Amino acid sequence: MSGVKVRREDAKKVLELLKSVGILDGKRKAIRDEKYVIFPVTDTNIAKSLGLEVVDVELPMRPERQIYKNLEDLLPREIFKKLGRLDIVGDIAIVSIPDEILSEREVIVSAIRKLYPKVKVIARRGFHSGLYRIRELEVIWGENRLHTIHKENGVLIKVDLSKVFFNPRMKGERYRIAQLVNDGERILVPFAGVIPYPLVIARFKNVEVYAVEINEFAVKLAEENLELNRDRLKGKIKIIHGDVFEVLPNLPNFDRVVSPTPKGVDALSLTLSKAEKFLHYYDFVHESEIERFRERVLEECRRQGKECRVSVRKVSDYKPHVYKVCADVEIL
RNA sequence: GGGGCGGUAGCUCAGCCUGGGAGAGCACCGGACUGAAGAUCCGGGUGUCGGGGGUUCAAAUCCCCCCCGCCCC
Ligand SMILES: CSC[C@H]1O[C@@H](n2cnc3c(N)ncnc32)[C@H](O)[C@@H]1O
Repeated sequence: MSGVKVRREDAKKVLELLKSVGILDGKRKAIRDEKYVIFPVTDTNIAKSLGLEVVDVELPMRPERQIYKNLEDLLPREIFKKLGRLDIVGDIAIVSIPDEILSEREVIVSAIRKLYPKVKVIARRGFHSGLYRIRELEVIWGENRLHTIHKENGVLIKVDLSKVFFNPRMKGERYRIAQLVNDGERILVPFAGVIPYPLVIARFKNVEVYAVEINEFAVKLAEENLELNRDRLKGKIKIIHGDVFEVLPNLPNFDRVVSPTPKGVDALSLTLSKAEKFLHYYDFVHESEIERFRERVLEECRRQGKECRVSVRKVSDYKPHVYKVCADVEIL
């Protein structure tokens, strides 16, 4: 926290060089006079290193909203070490906190609010469980509500995390499959949830896509999503309500199939039966099993009488030594 | 044509009032971690601030023009 001096016709080069040294303090604004210009600096030693005229002076604090605050920066090392990563969905700020941190948590909510001032609700985060794959959350601050529209990849998505499942992080995957699609194709997505996958797909390609859901409330929300992104989508989507295993025999075949399988569930055979060109099957695999997992996929392809090449990518970290992964049936 | 707003990383966005650090979260990539975990830990910015001009020693920030998306005549 300090500073330096420079003639008005020279100030720029001083700024750029002092920025090369990184000594230029940024948490304070700089005073300008017709005579000279005065800049703040972090360490005066390196300032006399370059010999630039350096007078210790009082320069004004920058507005808070202009300073590069950070979650690490805004918290003590202990409470930061305890707290888990921050995930924002609409205006809901979701964060893992242990109890010991929960006692000292008001500092936490202060830090979150500082980092983002539009987050109207803040909730402690638990684990996924149950048929509907919902996540456990008990609000720590704000309006006692867990439903919002959430902008992602040019798409709007309403959610009530209390009654439905959604995870923003796999948007990358949701984008990645989207550009892998081709226009005019026919794709089926079981275990849709709301429609993050076929919405983000429909936005980017002109495609008919059918979705399957048991969670009736997730069907309600998906129905709501269809209007907003119906104005916004090139493609068209059909939402069928029911169990994947009844619907899949009773529905025709599709070019592509994308199965975000619930954990502990096997739908590889059933999905491979309906897909014509490619299938994307998501499962949870331990690192050693990945290759073996590929073998498994291949085995099913042989039973299906389908000659196809398969590859597998590590979609995300599920647990210690365990990743959520995806397989890409490429049928000939 | 007119005006009201928006165009910053891959997504969602701060920053602009009042000129001087390209940032946040997640994404993405590489590494690590044995019981439950749609996690967690370590490292990395991947950028034509829509474009051009003007002003100033200096523009993401102030001015004009052009392009593109929502809303009003
Ligand atoms: C990762 S989200 C998995 C989604 O699939 C839905 N789901 C789980 N099992 C089935 C099933 N048999 N049929 C249709 N949807 C399902 C759940 O409601 C959840 O939202």
